[PDB]
Amino acid sequence: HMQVSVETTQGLGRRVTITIAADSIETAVKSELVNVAKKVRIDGFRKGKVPMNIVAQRYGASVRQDVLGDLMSRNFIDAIIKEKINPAGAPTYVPGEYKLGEDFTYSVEFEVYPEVEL
RNA sequence: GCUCGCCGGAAGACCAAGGGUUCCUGUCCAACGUUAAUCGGGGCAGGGUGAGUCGACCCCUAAGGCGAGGCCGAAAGGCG
Repeated sequence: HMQVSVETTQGLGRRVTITIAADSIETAVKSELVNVAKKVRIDGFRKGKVPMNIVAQRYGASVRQDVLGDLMSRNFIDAIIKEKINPAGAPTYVPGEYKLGEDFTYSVEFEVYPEVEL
């Protein structure tokens, strides 16, 4: 579910907002670390036999902010080729209002493609 | 993995002495291994030795060691 909300500041400029669902983002926090919990070389443990308590209490949630950048542009496969609003390549990437286990709201800024004299 | 061979009062399993991480897991192959090595009792990194009742310490003494005073000896020191 996308729920695109688009407002225009003035003319050529444009702001696009992405609202990913509340329970859909942080349900794969487990699904993004079980492919790296079996790869981390913590001192006192074997190769990939680290219990869930130690890895989660150190950076088990501190790597989701790097996946939050991947989920910042994950919805653009359902926003650029399915909703057809064309930005100017790579716009700004500004994080916005995020709550505790809840919805994600932010906005970008660019200019639209001007017309051509064909 | 399947055959073949060898020891079986030992070439098996433990303990004391002595050694002091050689134990286990991941990784590396320059040097070390009488050859090559991906392997090792090798290099590097992390783990691993849980005791009222097993041993030490402890109580008691043998050979013997030391020995308050003491006797003896130029000094050191000897015997007790």
